[PDB]
Amino acid sequence: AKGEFIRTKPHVNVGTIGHVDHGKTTLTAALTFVTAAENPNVEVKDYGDIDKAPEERARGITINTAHVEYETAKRHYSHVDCPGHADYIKNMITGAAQMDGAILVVSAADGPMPQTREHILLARQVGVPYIVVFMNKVDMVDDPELLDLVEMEVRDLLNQYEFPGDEVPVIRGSALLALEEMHKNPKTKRGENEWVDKIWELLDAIDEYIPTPVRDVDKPFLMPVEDVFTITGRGTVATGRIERGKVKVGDEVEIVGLAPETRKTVVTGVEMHRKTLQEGIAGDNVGLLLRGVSREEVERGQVLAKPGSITPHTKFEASVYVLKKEEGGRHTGFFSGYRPQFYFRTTDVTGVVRLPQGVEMVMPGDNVTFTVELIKPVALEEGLRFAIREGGRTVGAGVVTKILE
Ligand SMILES: Nc1nc2c(ncn2[C@@H]2O[C@H](COP(=O)(O)OP(=O)(O)NP(=O)(O)O)[C@@H](O)[C@H]2O)c(=O)[nH]1
Ligand SMILES: [Mg+2]
Repeated sequence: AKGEFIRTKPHVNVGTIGHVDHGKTTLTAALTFVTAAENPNVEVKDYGDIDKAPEERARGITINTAHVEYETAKRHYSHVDCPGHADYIKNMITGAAQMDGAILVVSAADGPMPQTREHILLARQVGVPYIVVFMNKVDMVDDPELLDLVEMEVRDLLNQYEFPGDEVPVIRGSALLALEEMHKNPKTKRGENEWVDKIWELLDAIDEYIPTPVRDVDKPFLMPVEDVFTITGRGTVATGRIERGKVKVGDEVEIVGLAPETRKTVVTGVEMHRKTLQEGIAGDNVGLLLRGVSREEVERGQVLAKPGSITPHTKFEASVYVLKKEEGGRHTGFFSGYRPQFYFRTTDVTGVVRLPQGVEMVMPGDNVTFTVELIKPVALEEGLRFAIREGGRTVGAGVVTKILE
């Protein structure tokens, strides 16, 4: 259960990306406190409410994406907070697959590090169109000469990957000190404190720089599944962001990828954050109670679709850019028969690279068209971006060009 969800404002999905320990979770937490001084309808989430898992506590990092909710005077936001650690890139990718825009967090003390670059590249391949930058940990850097160096480094870095690097907002602040003040005074408002106010600059930048997306409520329901868990009284919940269409309680949906046959079943509840909806609309980040299906039967990577709207595919043609050694790519070329991982939206699957009659070997830097045959069926579509990863690095970026099987 919970209270019922009211549609006051337009809804935008944002989230935090950036290298490990630079301050994504501290900012996410500072965002819920800051806005809750202006709106009573924001539940505040503290640092330890976000990295709450026993593993996260054990490693002292974020491992799981967390979703939190805040809103400004202008819109409603779901916010996804991803991991920075390299071990956990596939979690950053499924969290970025749900973003309409990202907040890249870079630490002023350190500047751009290897997962600042990798996160920019992956967020693009997974459909993130806009990026706002939060330069964090400015309380640690007195030399304002450094601040301008990092700011420019980050702009060059974004320009490299086809973002508007020169126009992007770059807000400078300290998330930890804005968070401490909101603790000392929970009602702190705009104007009172310099640090809280840079969190307000960031929120102003989100509101105005990241536009409310054109969503298709008139095309058939497609929802990429991000997570499944069981609510112990209710049943099995598949969570994700609704790419397009609508769900109502009572609708049937097929569970489409990663298995032999698809499955139909009935939607039995829709929830956004704590609250109930009777209907879920393109753009919503929802929980979807599924009837008569255990959490061992729906999984991350499948999509829920209006029945008969989509057919999973196995074999496609693609145009691929293979990263150079200097972007974190692999060092030596690869051959026909190469078996990396492929990432489309929230799904990841093994594929075999099949080079054309007359291409012996692909090298770092090569743009190239090969065929890939995946070891499981997956909802694909032409022009769908994807990423290739193997051995713990991103080795490629590509677009699906023609579905063959
Ligand atoms: N000096 C200082 N420390 C900060 C600031 N913001 C965050 N930190 C500190 O930096 C450490 C990491 O913050 P954290 O939010 O957990 O980083 P992360 O980017 O979320 N983590 P991961 O990549 O594992 O997700 C914490 O000890 C936090 O207190 C800041 O403005 N100044
Ligand atoms: Mg974190």
